[PDB]
Amino acid sequence: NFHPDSEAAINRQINLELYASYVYLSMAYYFSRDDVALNNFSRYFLHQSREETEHAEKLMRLQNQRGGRIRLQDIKKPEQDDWESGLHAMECALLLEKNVNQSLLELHALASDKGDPHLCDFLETYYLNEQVKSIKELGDHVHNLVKMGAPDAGLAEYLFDTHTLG
Amino acid sequence: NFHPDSEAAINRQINLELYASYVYLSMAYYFSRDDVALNNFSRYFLHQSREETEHAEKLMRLQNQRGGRIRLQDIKKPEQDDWESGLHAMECALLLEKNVNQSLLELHALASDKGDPHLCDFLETYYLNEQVKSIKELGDHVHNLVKMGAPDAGLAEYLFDTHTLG
Amino acid sequence: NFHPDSEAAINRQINLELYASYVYLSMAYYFSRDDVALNNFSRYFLHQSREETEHAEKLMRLQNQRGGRIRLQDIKKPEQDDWESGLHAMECALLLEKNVNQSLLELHALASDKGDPHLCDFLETYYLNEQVKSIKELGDHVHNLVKMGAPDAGLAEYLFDTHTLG
Amino acid sequence: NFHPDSEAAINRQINLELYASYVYLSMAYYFSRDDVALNNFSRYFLHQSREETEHAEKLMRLQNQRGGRIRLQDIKKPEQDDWESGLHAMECALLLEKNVNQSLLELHALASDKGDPHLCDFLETYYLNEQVKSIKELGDHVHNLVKMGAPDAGLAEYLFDTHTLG
Amino acid sequence: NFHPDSEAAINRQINLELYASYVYLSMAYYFSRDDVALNNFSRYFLHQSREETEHAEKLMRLQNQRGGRIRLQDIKKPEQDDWESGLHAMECALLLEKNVNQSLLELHALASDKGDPHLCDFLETYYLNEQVKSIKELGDHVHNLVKMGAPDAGLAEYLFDTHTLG
Amino acid sequence: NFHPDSEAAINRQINLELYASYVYLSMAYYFSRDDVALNNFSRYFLHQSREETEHAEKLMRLQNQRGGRIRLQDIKKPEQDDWESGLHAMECALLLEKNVNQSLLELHALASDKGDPHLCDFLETYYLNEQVKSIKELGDHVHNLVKMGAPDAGLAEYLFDTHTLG
Amino acid sequence: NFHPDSEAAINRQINLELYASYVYLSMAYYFSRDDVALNNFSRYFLHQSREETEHAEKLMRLQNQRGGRIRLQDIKKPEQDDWESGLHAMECALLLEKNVNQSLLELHALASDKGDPHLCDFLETYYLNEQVKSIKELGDHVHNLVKMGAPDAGLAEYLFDTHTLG
Ligand SMILES: [Cl-]
Ligand SMILES: [Cl-]
Ligand SMILES: [Cl-]
Ligand SMILES: [Cl-]
Ligand SMILES: [Cl-]
Ligand SMILES: [Cl-]
Ligand SMILES: [Cl-]
Ligand SMILES: [Cl-]
Ligand SMILES: [Cl-]
Ligand SMILES: [Cl-]
Ligand SMILES: [Cl-]
Ligand SMILES: [Cl-]
Ligand SMILES: [Cl-]
Ligand SMILES: [Cl-]
Ligand SMILES: [Cl-]
Ligand SMILES: [Cl-]
Ligand SMILES: [Cl-]
Ligand SMILES: [Cl-]
Ligand SMILES: [Cl-]
Ligand SMILES: [Cl-]
Ligand SMILES: [Cl-]
Ligand SMILES: [Cl-]
Ligand SMILES: [Cl-]
Ligand SMILES: [Cl-]
Ligand SMILES: [Cl-]
Ligand SMILES: [Cl-]
Ligand SMILES: [Cl-]
Ligand SMILES: [Cl-]
Ligand SMILES: [Cl-]
Ligand SMILES: [Cl-]
Ligand SMILES: [Cl-]
Ligand SMILES: [Cl-]
Ligand SMILES: [Cl-]
Ligand SMILES: [Cl-]
Ligand SMILES: [Cl-]
Ligand SMILES: [Cl-]
Ligand SMILES: [Cl-]
Ligand SMILES: [Cl-]
Ligand SMILES: [Cl-]
Ligand SMILES: [Cl-]
Ligand SMILES: [Cl-]
Ligand SMILES: [Cl-]
Ligand SMILES: [Cl-]
Ligand SMILES: [Cl-]
Ligand SMILES: [Fe+3]
Ligand SMILES: [Fe+3]
Ligand SMILES: [Fe+3]
Ligand SMILES: [Fe+3]
Ligand SMILES: [Fe+3]
Ligand SMILES: [Fe+3]
Ligand SMILES: [Fe+3]
Ligand SMILES: [Fe+3]
Ligand SMILES: [Fe+3]
Ligand SMILES: [Fe+3]
Ligand SMILES: [Fe+3]
Ligand SMILES: [Fe+3]
Ligand SMILES: [Fe+3]
Ligand SMILES: [Fe+3]
Ligand SMILES: [Fe+3]
Ligand SMILES: [Fe+3]
Ligand SMILES: [Fe+3]
Ligand SMILES: [Fe+3]
Ligand SMILES: [Fe+3]
Ligand SMILES: [Fe+3]
Ligand SMILES: [Fe+3]
Ligand SMILES: [Fe+3]
Ligand SMILES: [Fe+3]
Ligand SMILES: [Fe+3]
Ligand SMILES: [Mg+2]
Ligand SMILES: [Mg+2]
Ligand SMILES: [Mg+2]
Ligand SMILES: [Mg+2]
Ligand SMILES: [Mg+2]
Ligand SMILES: [Mg+2]
Ligand SMILES: [Mg+2]
Ligand SMILES: [Mg+2]
Ligand SMILES: [Mg+2]
Ligand SMILES: [Mg+2]
Ligand SMILES: [Mg+2]
Ligand SMILES: [Mg+2]
Ligand SMILES: [Mg+2]
Ligand SMILES: [Mg+2]
Ligand SMILES: [Mg+2]
Ligand SMILES: [Mg+2]
Ligand SMILES: [Mg+2]
Ligand SMILES: [Mg+2]
Ligand SMILES: [Mg+2]
Ligand SMILES: [Mg+2]
Ligand SMILES: [Mg+2]
Ligand SMILES: [Mg+2]
Ligand SMILES: [Mg+2]
Ligand SMILES: [Mg+2]
Ligand SMILES: [Mg+2]
Ligand SMILES: [Mg+2]
Ligand SMILES: [Mg+2]
Ligand SMILES: [Mg+2]
Ligand SMILES: [Mg+2]
Ligand SMILES: [Mg+2]
Ligand SMILES: [Mg+2]
Ligand SMILES: [Mg+2]
Ligand SMILES: [Mg+2]
Ligand SMILES: [Mg+2]
Ligand SMILES: [Mg+2]
Ligand SMILES: [Mg+2]
Ligand SMILES: [Mg+2]
Ligand SMILES: [Mg+2]
Ligand SMILES: [Mg+2]
Ligand SMILES: [Mg+2]
Ligand SMILES: [Mg+2]
Ligand SMILES: [Mg+2]
Ligand SMILES: [Mg+2]
Ligand SMILES: [Mg+2]
Ligand SMILES: [Mg+2]
Ligand SMILES: [Mg+2]
Ligand SMILES: [Mg+2]
Ligand SMILES: [Mg+2]
Ligand SMILES: [Mg+2]
Ligand SMILES: [Mg+2]
Ligand SMILES: [Mg+2]
Ligand SMILES: [Mg+2]
Ligand SMILES: [Mg+2]
Ligand SMILES: [Mg+2]
Ligand SMILES: [Mg+2]
Ligand SMILES: [Mg+2]
Repeated sequence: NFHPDSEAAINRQINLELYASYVYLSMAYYFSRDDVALNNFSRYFLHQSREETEHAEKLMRLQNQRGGRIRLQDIKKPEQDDWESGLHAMECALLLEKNVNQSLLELHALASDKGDPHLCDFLETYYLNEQVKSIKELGDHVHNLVKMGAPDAGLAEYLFDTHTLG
Repeated sequence: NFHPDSEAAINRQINLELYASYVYLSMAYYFSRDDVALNNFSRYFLHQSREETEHAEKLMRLQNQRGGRIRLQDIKKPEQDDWESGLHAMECALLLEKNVNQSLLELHALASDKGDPHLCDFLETYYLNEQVKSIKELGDHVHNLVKMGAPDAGLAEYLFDTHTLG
Repeated sequence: NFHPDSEAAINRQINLELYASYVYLSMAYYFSRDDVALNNFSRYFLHQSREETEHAEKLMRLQNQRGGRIRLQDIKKPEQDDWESGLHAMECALLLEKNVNQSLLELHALASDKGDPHLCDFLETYYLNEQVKSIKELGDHVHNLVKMGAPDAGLAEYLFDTHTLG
Repeated sequence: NFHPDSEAAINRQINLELYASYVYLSMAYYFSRDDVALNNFSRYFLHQSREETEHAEKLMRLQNQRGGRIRLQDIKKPEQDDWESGLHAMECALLLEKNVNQSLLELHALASDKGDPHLCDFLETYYLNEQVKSIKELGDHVHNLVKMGAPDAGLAEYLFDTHTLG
Repeated sequence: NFHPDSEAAINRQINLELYASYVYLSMAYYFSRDDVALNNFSRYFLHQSREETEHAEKLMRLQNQRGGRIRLQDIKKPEQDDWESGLHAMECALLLEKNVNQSLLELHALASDKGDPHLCDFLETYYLNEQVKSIKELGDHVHNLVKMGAPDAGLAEYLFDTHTLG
Repeated sequence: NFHPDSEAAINRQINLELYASYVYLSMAYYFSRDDVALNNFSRYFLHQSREETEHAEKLMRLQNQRGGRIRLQDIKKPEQDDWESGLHAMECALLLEKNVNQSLLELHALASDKGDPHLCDFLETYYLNEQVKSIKELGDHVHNLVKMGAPDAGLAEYLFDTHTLG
Repeated sequence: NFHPDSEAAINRQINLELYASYVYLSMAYYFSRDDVALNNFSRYFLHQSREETEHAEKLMRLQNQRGGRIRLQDIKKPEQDDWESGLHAMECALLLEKNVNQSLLELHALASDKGDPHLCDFLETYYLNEQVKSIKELGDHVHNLVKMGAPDAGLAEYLFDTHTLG
C-alpha cells in the first residue's frame, strides 16, 4: 500500500532534511571562525546537523521498507556563509525548522488523504513532536538572546554561549 | 601565510569530500533495498559515508584555523540511484576515490608551488595515505568479486557480503 | 647530512623559543599582581611558557641527534614589564606567535633549499601546526575580549578570566 | 666432539632455513597484492616465514653451543615473484618443505655416521616431526584446494581463505 | 600515480633493509660465541635485526598498496663473520646505518623529483627520523666504548655490556 | 613594609636563578652530545635546571605578594658551550651554586639591615638550606670523580654516570 | 632388555655424577672463605652441586625402573681444597664437565651397541644437551674472566661476581 505521490513526497522530505543538516553544519563552522569564536554555539549547531542527518536516514529506511525507491537530489547550499551573529543564526534556524515542520505537516496531510496510516504514524512518532520541541527550544534561545541585548551588547552572546549552550 | 587560490582550492576539496559522503550514502541505502538485500554491503558503504563527512570537517577546521573563509557549494547528487550490483558499486567507488585522490594530489602540488608547508603536511598526514589505503581496499574487493564470478554468479555477492564485509 | 647554515638557523630558533617562553612567564606574573589579579590569565600564560620551553628542548635534541653543536645565546628580556591589560597581553602574544611562525617558515624554506627532508619533517610534525593552532586560539581570545568591551568595560576581562580561561 | 663436515652441514642447513623463511615471506606479500587479495593466505604464509626464521636461529645457537663457527651465505631469492594462485603457492611450499626435510634427513644420517648423538637428538627434537606435520598440513591444504576446483573455480580459493585459513 | 623508477627504487630499498637485518643477525650470534660471550651485545643486535625486518615489510606493504610489484633479490651475506670486538661491531653498524640513510635520502629525492608526496611522507614518517636516532645511538655507543678503552682494555666491553646494554 | 633596595635585590636574585637554570640546561644537552653520551649526567643537570626555574618563580611570587614590581632582565648565556668533561661540569656547577649562595646571603643581610623579617624567613625557608645541600652534593660528586681518576681515566665518568647518577 | 655391562656402566655414571656434585660443593665453600669472599661464585657453584645430585638421582631411578641393581661406590674427594681463584675454579669445572660429557657419550655408544634405545633416549633427553649447555656456559665464563684480566687484575673477579653471577 504505497502511492507514487507518497514515494515522491518522502523523497522530497529526505532532501529537505539533508538541506537542514547542511545549514546547521554551515553555522557550526561559522562560529569557530577566528572573528566569531563562540565555541558552544558551534558545538550546538554541529549536534543539530548530526540530528538532521539521522532524520534523513530514517526516511530513507522508511522508503526502503515500504518498497519505494529512494531518488536523491542535489543538496542546496545554505543561503548565507556569514551568519552575522549568534542571534541571527538562531533566528535563521527557527525559520528553517518552521519550514521543515510545515513540509512534514503537508506530508502528513497527504498520507491522511491517501489513507496511509503507517506513514502518518511514522511521522507522528519520529518527526512532529521533535519539530515542536526544536521550534520551542530555538524560540527560547532567540528570546533570551534578544532580552540580553544581542548582538550589539558585547556580553550577551558570550554569556549565552558559556551558560545556556555550555 | 595563506593564498586566495589556496583558500579556494580547499573549499573545492570540501565540496568534493561532501559529494563522496553522499555517493556512499546513496550506495548504503541501495543495498538495503528489498530487491538487493546485501546488508553488509550496506553497512560498509554507510561507514565510508561517515568517514567522508569527517574528511570534509577536517578541511573546514583547517580553513577556520588558517583564517580562511569557508564557502560552501551545492552537494551534487550521485550520478546513479540504481547501483546495479555489489561489483558495480565497488567499481564506482574505486573510481570516485581515485578522482578524489587526484584532486588531493592537485591541491598538494598547488600548496608546494605556494610554499605552504603547513597545507602540504596537513594533506600528507590526514588524506594521502588514507586515500591509497582506500583505493587498495576497494581494488581488493573488486578483484575478489570478479574472481568469484559477480554479479551473475548467484552466490558471489552473497558470500562476499557475509564473509569479507561481515 | 647537515649544513652549517642549518645548524646556525636551528640555534637561532632555539633562542627564539626560549624568548617566547620568557615573554609568557613575564605575562603570567603580571596577571597575579595585586592591581591586576586575573588568576586564570596568569595560569594560561604560565602554561604557554612551559610549552615554549619544551619547543626549545625539542630543537636542542634535534641538534644533538643530527650531530650539530648547540650554541646558546642570551635570552632577551620581554619588551614590557607592565602588559597593561588582558587584551593587550593577548594581542602581544598573537604577534609573538606570528613572528615565531614566520621564523619557523623561514627555517623550513632553508631546509627545503638544502634538501634536508628530515628537518622539514621535524618542523612540520612538531611546530607548524601547533603554531597555527596557537595563532588561531589567541586570535579567538582577542576577538572575544574586544567584542566584550575590554579593557575599559569593567566586567569583560573578569568574565573572560572565569569562563574561557577557567 | 664436533666434526668439520658437521659444522659445515649445519651451516648449510642454516642457510636453507633462511631461504625457506624468504620464500614464505615472498608468498605472504603476493597474496596481499591488489589483484590477488587473499588476506588469510597472506597471514598463513607470513606466520610460516617467521617459524622458518626461528628454525634458522635454533641451528645458529646449536653451532655456538657446540663451539662451531657460524658461516653465513647469501640467502637466495625465491624462484618466483608471481605465485600464480593459492593452490600453486601451496604446492610450491609442499615441495620446499619436502626438500628441507630431505636435507634434514641427510644431516641426521651424517650425524649418525659421525657418532654425534647430540646432533641427532637436536634434529629429532626440533625439526623432524615439525617437518612431517608441515608436510602433512600443506598436503591437506593442497588436496582440499584441488577438490574444491582451484584455481579456476571462482569460489574455491576465496572460501578456503575464509574458512580453513581464517 | 606511481613511476617505474620509483617501484624499482623501493624494491632496491627493500633488499637493503633485509641486508641490514641479516648483518645484525650475524652480529647477534657472534657475541654469543664461547670466545666472545657478550650476551647483551647479542640481545642488542638481535633486536636491531628484527627492527630491520619490519622496515623491509613496511616497504613491501607500501609497494602492494601503490599497486607496484614487489621484486625480491638475493640477500647478500654480511661482509664479516668474525666481528672482532664489541667496538668494531658498533662501528660497522654505524656505517651500515649511514649507508642505509643515504639510500633513503636518495629515494626521497627521487620521490620529490617525481612529485610523489605519498612516498615522501611515507619515508619521512617511518624511516628518516628512526635512521637519525639509530645513527645517534650507535655513535653514542661507539664514543663510550672508545673512551672506556675498548677493545684492548679488559673491562670496557664487559662493563658496557652489563650497564648500557643491560 | 617593603624597601626599594629590597625590591631591586629580589629582582636581581630572580635573574640569577634564571641564569642558573640556563647553565644547567646547557650542561644537560652537552652530555647528550654524540661525542659525550653520558645520559645520566644529562638527566641530572636537566633536573637541576628545572629546580632553578622553580627557585626563580618562588621569588617572583614573593615580589607579587609584597606588592613589589617584577622587573626582568636578559638571561645571560652560560660562559661555555663545551663543558669538557663530567668532572669539569660538576666543578663549574659547584662554583655557580657557591656564587648563588653568596648572593642569597647578601640578600639576607640586606633584609636584616632593613628589618624585613618576612624576607629573611622566606630565604631561610626556601633557599639557604637547599643551597647548602646542593653545594654539599656537588662537592661529593666532584670528590668521587677526582678519586676515580676523571676525566682521563676511561671508566670513571662512565661508571659514575651509571651508578651514582643512575 | 638390560645388559650387565649396561647396568655396570650406569652405576659408574652414578658415581661420576655424585663426584661432580662434591667438586661443586667444595668450590661453593671455597668462595665463602674469609680470604676469598666471592659470594656469588659461591652461590653459583652451590647451585651446580645440587643439579649434579639430581643428575645422579635420575640415573638411580633409571636403574630401578629397568630392574637393574644400584651398586654405589665411594665418592672421591675433589682433587683440590684451595681452588686458587675464580678463574681457576671455572677452568677446573669446564674440564670436569667435559670429562663427564665424554663418559656420557661413552655410555651412549655402549647403549647403541647393545641396541638399548630406551637408554639412548634417556641420555639424549636428560644429559647430553644439558652437558653441552653447561660446557658452553663455563666456557663463556672462563673467556670473560680471562679477558677482564683475572685473576691478577684486582677488579675482574669482583666485578664478574656482582654482575654475571649476581
Ligand atoms: Cl534500510
Ligand atoms: Cl537533483
Ligand atoms: Cl553570506
Ligand atoms: Cl545580527
Ligand atoms: Cl537578523
Ligand atoms: Cl553579543
Ligand atoms: Cl574549527
Ligand atoms: Cl553552489
Ligand atoms: Cl540510476
Ligand atoms: Cl553490474
Ligand atoms: Cl559495471
Ligand atoms: Cl552475485
Ligand atoms: Cl562462516
Ligand atoms: Cl638530546
Ligand atoms: Cl649571546
Ligand atoms: Cl613596561
Ligand atoms: Cl590595553
Ligand atoms: Cl593594546
Ligand atoms: Cl576589563
Ligand atoms: Cl647462541
Ligand atoms: Cl655466500
Ligand atoms: Cl615469477
Ligand atoms: Cl595455478
Ligand atoms: Cl601449479
Ligand atoms: Cl579460485
Ligand atoms: Cl600488504
Ligand atoms: Cl637477485
Ligand atoms: Cl670475517
Ligand atoms: Cl677491534
Ligand atoms: Cl675496527
Ligand atoms: Cl674490552
Ligand atoms: Cl604570584
Ligand atoms: Cl636587561
Ligand atoms: Cl665553550
Ligand atoms: Cl676536564
Ligand atoms: Cl676543569
Ligand atoms: Cl672519564
Ligand atoms: Cl626409583
Ligand atoms: Cl667403593
Ligand atoms: Cl689444594
Ligand atoms: Cl689462578
Ligand atoms: Cl689455573
Ligand atoms: Cl681478580
Ligand atoms: Cl658496576
Ligand atoms: Fe540529540
Ligand atoms: Fe529534521
Ligand atoms: Fe530540525
Ligand atoms: Fe573508519
Ligand atoms: Fe575523503
Ligand atoms: Fe574517500
Ligand atoms: Fe599544553
Ligand atoms: Fe614555540
Ligand atoms: Fe608559541
Ligand atoms: Fe558563570
Ligand atoms: Fe607457529
Ligand atoms: Fe624449517
Ligand atoms: Fe618448514
Ligand atoms: Fe561461512
Ligand atoms: Fe625496537
Ligand atoms: Fe632499516
Ligand atoms: Fe637501521
Ligand atoms: Fe628535585
Ligand atoms: Fe637556585
Ligand atoms: Fe642552585
Ligand atoms: Fe654495576
Ligand atoms: Fe638449575
Ligand atoms: Fe651431571
Ligand atoms: Fe655437570
Ligand atoms: Mg535528496
Ligand atoms: Mg536538536
Ligand atoms: Mg545551489
Ligand atoms: Mg544561495
Ligand atoms: Mg491518526
Ligand atoms: Mg495516529
Ligand atoms: Mg517526534
Ligand atoms: Mg533541530
Ligand atoms: Mg534559552
Ligand atoms: Mg561545499
Ligand atoms: Mg573507508
Ligand atoms: Mg545536480
Ligand atoms: Mg545526474
Ligand atoms: Mg610529514
Ligand atoms: Mg593519511
Ligand atoms: Mg574511502
Ligand atoms: Mg577483499
Ligand atoms: Mg639561545
Ligand atoms: Mg599553548
Ligand atoms: Mg636585552
Ligand atoms: Mg627592552
Ligand atoms: Mg605541529
Ligand atoms: Mg603558544
Ligand atoms: Mg575564545
Ligand atoms: Mg646462510
Ligand atoms: Mg608452520
Ligand atoms: Mg640469486
Ligand atoms: Mg631465480
Ligand atoms: Mg620436531
Ligand atoms: Mg612450515
Ligand atoms: Mg585443509
Ligand atoms: Mg630483496
Ligand atoms: Mg634499533
Ligand atoms: Mg654474496
Ligand atoms: Mg663477502
Ligand atoms: Mg614535504
Ligand atoms: Mg612533508
Ligand atoms: Mg621515522
Ligand atoms: Mg637500527
Ligand atoms: Mg652510550
Ligand atoms: Mg631577570
Ligand atoms: Mg638540585
Ligand atoms: Mg650575553
Ligand atoms: Mg660568554
Ligand atoms: Mg625560620
Ligand atoms: Mg632551604
Ligand atoms: Mg642545585
Ligand atoms: Mg657522590
Ligand atoms: Mg657411587
Ligand atoms: Mg648448571
Ligand atoms: Mg680418595
Ligand atoms: Mg686427591
Ligand atoms: Mg629423542
Ligand atoms: Mg639434556
Ligand atoms: Mg653443570
Ligand atoms: Mg659469561
